[PDB]
Amino acid sequence: AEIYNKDGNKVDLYGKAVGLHYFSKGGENSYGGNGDMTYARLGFKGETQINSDLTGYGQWEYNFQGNNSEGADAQTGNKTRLAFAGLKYADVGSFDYGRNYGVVYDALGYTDMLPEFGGDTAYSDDFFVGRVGGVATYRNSNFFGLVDGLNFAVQYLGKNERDTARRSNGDGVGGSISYEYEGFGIVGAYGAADRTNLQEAQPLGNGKKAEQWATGLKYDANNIYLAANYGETRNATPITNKFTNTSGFANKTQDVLLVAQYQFDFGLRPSIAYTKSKAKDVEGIGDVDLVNYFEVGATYYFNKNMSTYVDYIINQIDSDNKLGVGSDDTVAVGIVYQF
Amino acid sequence: AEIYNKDGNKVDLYGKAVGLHYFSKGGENSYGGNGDMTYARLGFKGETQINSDLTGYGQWEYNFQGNNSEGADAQTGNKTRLAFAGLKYADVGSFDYGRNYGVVYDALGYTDMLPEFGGDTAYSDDFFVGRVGGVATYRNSNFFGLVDGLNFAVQYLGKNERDTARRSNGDGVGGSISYEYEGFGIVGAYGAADRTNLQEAQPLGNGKKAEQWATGLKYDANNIYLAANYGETRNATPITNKFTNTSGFANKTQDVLLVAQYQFDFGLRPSIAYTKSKAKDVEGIGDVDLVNYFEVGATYYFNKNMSTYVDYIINQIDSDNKLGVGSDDTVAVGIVYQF
Amino acid sequence: AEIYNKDGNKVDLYGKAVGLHYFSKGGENSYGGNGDMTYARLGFKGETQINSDLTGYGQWEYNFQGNNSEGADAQTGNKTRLAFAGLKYADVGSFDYGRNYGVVYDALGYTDMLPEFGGDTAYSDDFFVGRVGGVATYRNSNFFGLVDGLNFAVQYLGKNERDTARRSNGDGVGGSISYEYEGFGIVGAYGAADRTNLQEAQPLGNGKKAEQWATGLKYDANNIYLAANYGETRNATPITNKFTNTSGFANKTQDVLLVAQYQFDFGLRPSIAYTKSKAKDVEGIGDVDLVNYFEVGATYYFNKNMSTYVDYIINQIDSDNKLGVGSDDTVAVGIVYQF
Ligand SMILES: [Br-]
Ligand SMILES: [Br-]
Ligand SMILES: [Br-]
Ligand SMILES: [Br-]
Ligand SMILES: [Br-]
Ligand SMILES: [Br-]
Ligand SMILES: [Br-]
Ligand SMILES: [Br-]
Ligand SMILES: [Br-]
Repeated sequence: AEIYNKDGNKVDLYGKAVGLHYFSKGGENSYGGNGDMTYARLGFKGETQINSDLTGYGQWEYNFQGNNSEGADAQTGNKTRLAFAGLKYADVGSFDYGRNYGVVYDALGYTDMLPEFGGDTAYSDDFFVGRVGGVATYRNSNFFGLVDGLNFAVQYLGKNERDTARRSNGDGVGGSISYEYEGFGIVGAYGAADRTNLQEAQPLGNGKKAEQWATGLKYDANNIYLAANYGETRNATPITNKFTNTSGFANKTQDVLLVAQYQFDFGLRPSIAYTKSKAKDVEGIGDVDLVNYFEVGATYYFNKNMSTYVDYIINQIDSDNKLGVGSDDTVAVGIVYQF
Repeated sequence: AEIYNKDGNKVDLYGKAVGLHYFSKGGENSYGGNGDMTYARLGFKGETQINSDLTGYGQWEYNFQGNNSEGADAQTGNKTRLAFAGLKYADVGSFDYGRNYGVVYDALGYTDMLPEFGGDTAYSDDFFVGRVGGVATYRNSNFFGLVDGLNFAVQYLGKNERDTARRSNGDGVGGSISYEYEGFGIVGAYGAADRTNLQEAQPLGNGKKAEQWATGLKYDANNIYLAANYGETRNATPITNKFTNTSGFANKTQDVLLVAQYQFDFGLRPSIAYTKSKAKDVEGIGDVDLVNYFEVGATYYFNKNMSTYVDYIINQIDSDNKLGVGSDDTVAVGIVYQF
Repeated sequence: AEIYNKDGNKVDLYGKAVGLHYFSKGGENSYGGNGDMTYARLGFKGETQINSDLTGYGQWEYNFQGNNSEGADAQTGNKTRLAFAGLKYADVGSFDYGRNYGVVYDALGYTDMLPEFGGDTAYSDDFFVGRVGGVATYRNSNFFGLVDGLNFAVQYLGKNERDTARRSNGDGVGGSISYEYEGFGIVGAYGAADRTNLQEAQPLGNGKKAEQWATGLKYDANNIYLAANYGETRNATPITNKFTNTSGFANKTQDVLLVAQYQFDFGLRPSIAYTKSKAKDVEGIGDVDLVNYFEVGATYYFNKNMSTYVDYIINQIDSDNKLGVGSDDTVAVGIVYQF
């Protein structure tokens, strides 16, 4: 909630407390796991009027896990999700630097709209598909003011030489283009980047460059939300083989995600969805699925501050998946206070 | 401090900075330890009017330790203490889920009122006696509106299969009942829960179920505060033997806690107390004390934002306690800014 | 931003999001390193009117690193920087206890004014030169009201027996005196403290007492800022030898730091600086430099909420420094949103 506007600056300290429990059969061979998954968020989002053609802004957001004891495990799952600052200059564009959303998420955002799950391909610290560190992002709305509805972005991703290959990346460049009109939206995004010597020393994966792309289509108007994403990747999508205790990236994946939702006046928002990501040319296994489910779920909004929800993952992953991916369904039930 | 009310929601971001030092003789064989114990708290507490019969609410609260260097020990003692959200429906009751106070703390709260120490039996992540993860809590004030002063609660505790037996728990159920009138209060609470295979593989403890109960009596009115708790436990109270480098739970404990306090108009709040928890049927030791002291202490309130305090623990634990429990007294001196 | 004043208390929750990147040649043999260094800060600062001669106050401030993945490295560089509470009584002085600035920083503060780097001798958890835990600090402005411009302080540092010698300290006492008038300022500060048995078991260092002192001169007025610090140390300044994989403290250091800055009306603030700390009588090496550079940098302030900056470290450290200290220059470029 905007707790502060004076002079020319408004600051919004914000958060949520999310009482959350997953129900699976027993969580080891499941999709989401089983048990308490309670967490909270806290952040600030700020914007200052420097002059009439120029604003400056910043954002930070942290995740606190609520499902750890107060002993030595207390920090498990705690992390900063965003931290960046930027300037936006009238007709010219915005420029921000920090930990932000990777630019292909401009497409994956179309379907990442389920109450609890969804967005399975938007991995954190995975080049351009999710949140990631060290990106410079330029964004332009309405093509310099000359074409209403036509937007684009470019993003420079700095090398992050980390101790895990899963969380590292080389230097890279990505971009996105979107056009909206009378409720319809279409988007494409693509990015490529160098892979580190660590990522390459691993078994799964082969190549010195990583590539991700996705297109998105969506209808959003008259209480209806429909959206579809299609995407591929090379040497980008992290994957593990749990039988040989093995890990790396899938040389190839192709991905589809569909979502349909309606929002009633009284506050019920039903959702259905479908998602499948299939890895290909995986060293030692061949073609294999990483994600494959239908979803049914719903969110009840009491108001802008309070919601409850249920999310049910009908998992079509099969019982002999050669990487060991989980076969059982998961339900999540949620109660959220936010401000 | 309420930093935000608008529409129908009020949010209180809150905290304290607590300059705190313990004085013992040398801290190894003491009650509280010796040295700097500075810390801060930060949280939000929120409540939204959904309609005239229904409110939604949430709370989060974190502890930052102020007595760690800025190097690799910097996270020591940092943790989320609370994180939950709920709804409260008029005459019907409240329901919240998340990390919250266990329901037998509804009784132990009577005596957990000392400036620095006290509440020795309200262990964190120990079934129903302190803060704990994965509880669903229902609470009813004034018996549906039909009996002023008569309150009750029930709590469902979900299994937390953690890597330490100290911080794990099985599934369980607990409850409390209280009646207050013209300044007097009486309360009882009880809970039981399954113990994990980890808790059971340990030496101290025997049984596949954990049980805790306590009653409370208190007088609170005319600047006087008097309160008394009595409690027992089986396979619930965590305990260590420091000679054999051994740990587990005490098959039995019985506990007493008494407190007397007066609050002067000018801001001095003197306190005296007594506490003893005795473990029984402990494998290899027999009956032994875990806690045994008198306390004298006082808090000076300058106003609702500033206090200072001293707390002195006259430790009756004896010099040959067979678990090694500390024999020396501890003094704490404190300076607190809070908002 | 002051988000809260009512009754007699005002609370300022505050922070910044700092998009930050370092450019060195390749970061291993450099001054600052290379890559993303994004971070955020968050804190509260509060002050309550207890009466007309007495205020109470508190402060907490945390650092969140923005350059870590969301996996297991997520906590790297996260820490509390300050946490203390105190009272200030009219003409008599202030007294605070907690994690605060060590008192010789009252002198080193004169030159710690560069956009990104600078203040190389104000080490964290290093007795009196930087931030440190367990200090009681008394401060007096204007000599009890009797001498405008003449200020002083005394600080008691409690032993911190930590697991690293780098972050530990013995008991100690330090102080500072300053006089300002018509834009000029002069300051001296000194402190000494016992060293732990851990600090002494290390190779580099010899002695059971640690000592730090510095004087400061500064001119600050008419948009001009000039300042100079001189300082020495014994058994205080932490140092590593990277060839023998060795660490400890330098028995002796002498240090100089100079800064010149001008602030234009339109918001450009150019800076130049020079810094050299030379360690002496180092076991096995003799006399050697720890820090030696010129700096050129500038900060552009759009307003009180937004800035950008560049900081360039022309490193005079030489290519065969016997401890291995880095020889290459570093540039930092920064974009800061703050409130
Ligand atoms: Br937690
Ligand atoms: Br992820
Ligand atoms: Br990051
Ligand atoms: Br700390
Ligand atoms: Br505890
Ligand atoms: Br928890
Ligand atoms: Br980060
Ligand atoms: Br440091
Ligand atoms: Br500290």
